[PDB]
Amino acid sequence: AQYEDGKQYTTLEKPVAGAPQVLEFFSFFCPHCYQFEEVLHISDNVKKKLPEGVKMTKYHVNFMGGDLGKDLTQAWAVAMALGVEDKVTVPLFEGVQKTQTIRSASDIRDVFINAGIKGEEYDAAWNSFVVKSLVAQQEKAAADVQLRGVPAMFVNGKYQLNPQGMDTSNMDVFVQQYADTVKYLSEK
Repeated sequence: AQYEDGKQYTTLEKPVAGAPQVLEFFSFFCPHCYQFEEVLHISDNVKKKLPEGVKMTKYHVNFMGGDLGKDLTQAWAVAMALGVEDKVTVPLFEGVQKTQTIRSASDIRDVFINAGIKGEEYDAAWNSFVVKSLVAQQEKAAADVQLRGVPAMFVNGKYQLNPQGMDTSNMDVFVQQYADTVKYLSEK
């Protein structure tokens, strides 16, 4: 068959009830995540082929970069609470992986200041209980699927994308197959 369990996707033996419909995990320390977002633009091309009625969720993970890793997961919660994901994602990736100017929670904050978010607003978000629960959501979701690596994408708590089983000669063609797989899986 064209789409096969064990080749373009794997089925979770231990399904997760009530999961987001499309769920993406990444880390700003994650080199392949840097590719997915900055070069391949995976999240975007997936969104563009998702049907009627399907929202996309993206969460940060703790298990890379130690202390900064956790800080970055709290910062991503802030980004989610303020709705500024599209404004900080690129400078956060580049500050961590390209220029290496992000070395502390303070440097993370700087990226949000430069992106135009008020410090007063960032600090209140950072310290608020709504962010803490948003931090907890991110962790619970990663835990539910026993997540040990990123990037990763899950569809309806059922299926995990398996990009290893896709041609990578042309980037554009990998991206669309990936996107097409997500759409297929979604219509399942």
